[PDB]
Amino acid sequence: SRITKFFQEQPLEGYTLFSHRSAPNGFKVAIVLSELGFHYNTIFLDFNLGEHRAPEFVSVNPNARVPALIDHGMDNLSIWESGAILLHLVNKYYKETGNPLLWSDDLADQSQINAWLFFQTSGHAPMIGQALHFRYFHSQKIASAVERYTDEVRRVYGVVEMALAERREALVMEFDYPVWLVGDKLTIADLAFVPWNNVVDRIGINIKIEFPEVYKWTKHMMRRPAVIKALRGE
Amino acid sequence: QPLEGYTLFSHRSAPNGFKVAIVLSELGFHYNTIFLDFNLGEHRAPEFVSVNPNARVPALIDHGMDNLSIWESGAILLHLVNKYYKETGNPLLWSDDLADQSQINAWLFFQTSGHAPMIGQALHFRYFHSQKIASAVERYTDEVRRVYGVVEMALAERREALVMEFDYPVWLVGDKLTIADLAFVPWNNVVDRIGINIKIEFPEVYKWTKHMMRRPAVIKALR
Ligand SMILES: CCCCCCSC[C@H](NC(=O)CC[C@H]([NH3+])C(=O)O)C(=O)NCC(=O)O
Ligand SMILES: N[C@@H](CCC(=O)N[C@@H](CS)C(=O)NCC(=O)O)C(=O)O
Repeated sequence: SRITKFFQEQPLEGYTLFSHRSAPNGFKVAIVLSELGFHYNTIFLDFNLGEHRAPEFVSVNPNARVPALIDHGMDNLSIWESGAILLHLVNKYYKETGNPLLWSDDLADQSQINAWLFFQTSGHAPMIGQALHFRYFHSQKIASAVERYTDEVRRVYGVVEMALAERREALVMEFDYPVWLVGDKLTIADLAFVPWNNVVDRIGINIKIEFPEVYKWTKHMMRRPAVIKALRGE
Repeated sequence: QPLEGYTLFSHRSAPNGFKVAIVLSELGFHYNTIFLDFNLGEHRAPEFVSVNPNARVPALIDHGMDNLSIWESGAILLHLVNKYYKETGNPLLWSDDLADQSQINAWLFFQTSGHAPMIGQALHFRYFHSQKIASAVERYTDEVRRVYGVVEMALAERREALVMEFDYPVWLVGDKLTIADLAFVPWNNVVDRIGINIKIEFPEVYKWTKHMMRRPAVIKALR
């Protein structure tokens, strides 16, 4: 059944990405796969058709959510949770080339990158998701719930904004030059937010004017080829 | 600030904080805990924000590494196991196998982003929101139960494989206790606050938690 069929005709090389057209978390992985130069195909599951129920899938991700990545080169190794997939990809790239692209070979920087990465996947993403749920998909309207989560999303961007502003000032103590969260270079730490930054408007957040720094940062990332490519569907 | 050891910034009721205490004492690392009084706003003090930009606990200062600061319980555990392993050559609560590390990371991210937050939201609507709203409560309590189902199904599959090769301890990854299992511990003990009876609703999870709650380092940390 499309899914069962795929699992009977998998490739020996590359990666297969399970995602959704409205899954920022899914595009997050596509972005990273793109940036790292990994060849992949994407399967956009249809939950309404019950594809996530497909036992073959629940084997790839016991959670039955997207994204999930099968690393075909490593004996169809399976990885679920966008953050685990991210750490796996950069680790693999670094060990195959000696170049920590979007990562770092130094433990200290890695822990900072992980700090941000966990913060985005467990503090930014979930809060944005709850704001969308109550403002649009809940069985009834609860304004206090929508405000709670909407405020937290703002609070979180406050944190990022402040970190980007400081990284900026430091460079001044040597105006539109790219500034980043860790090691003054682009990392998965930065990339992990791009996808979500593009949907926060839907809960009333206007990055352009609410968070000057965040805006310039998300704009620098959004102009990246790999980022536009991934976002288009390549 | 010491030149050796670790300073753990937590809060007496933060399960994420004890998650760090547990891993820390389990790996034999020496540490002192600094319980923040959120009433005074010590988590928002500029002194503490320089450590955790998010202004929340847990936060950890690694004195041996020039007072390197780590925030986010997930990032902290990865740092501690990576550090313990680079020092001893023994992947305690971790793994030398990359495929297993990815799996350990999977569960870890799942717990920190799909378990702890949901449990936290159930608590909020059942006890702290400006108004009682059943649907909001049911939403998160159901999701917390859906998650325990995932864990349950995995421990059951793990026990099945064991039996081939019985209250023997089974684990999420590599048939050895890892930070993936310990991550759920602190929270496992509080789901009773939202109506989930682990013993009854999730048998395997129950045994799995007994084993962790019984461990020495765990007890020492849970104080
Ligand atoms: C921006 C839109 C609103 C929020 C949706 C988030 S993307 C799709 C969602 N996936 C996730 O939430 C993944 C979370 C997981 N913690 C990860 O980081 O991989 C899913 O599969 N769906 C859950 C389900 O179908 O039950
Ligand atoms: N870094 C942790 C954060 C855990 C967390 O949010 N802990 C709560 C304690 S229950 C906290 O700091 N609360 C302070 C507040 O809400 O102001 C994680 O996301 O894994």
